[PDB]
Amino acid sequence: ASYTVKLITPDGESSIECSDDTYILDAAEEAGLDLPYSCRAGACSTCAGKITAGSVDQSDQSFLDDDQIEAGYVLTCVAYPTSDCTIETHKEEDLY
Repeated sequence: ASYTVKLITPDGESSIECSDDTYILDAAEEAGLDLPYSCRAGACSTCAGKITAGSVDQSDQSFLDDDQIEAGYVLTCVAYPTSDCTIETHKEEDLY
């Protein structure tokens, strides 16, 4: 399955295709976007984004708390799309 991922960045929106077995950060990088990351392992907030439509599988995430997850926050470095989705990027600074 190929999903359309609309990335809402501080500098503009860009829609990319992302396979069901590709992490959203990896898809973004292949498409030529420059999204933030550090550990690439689900254990920080550098790569945080926020889902505003659709769904992901981020079962390997181990930084976000349940309230953050229920608000739509996602660790892009470990999140596979499970539908077409819309994700706001560069959201680390919105976390508290």
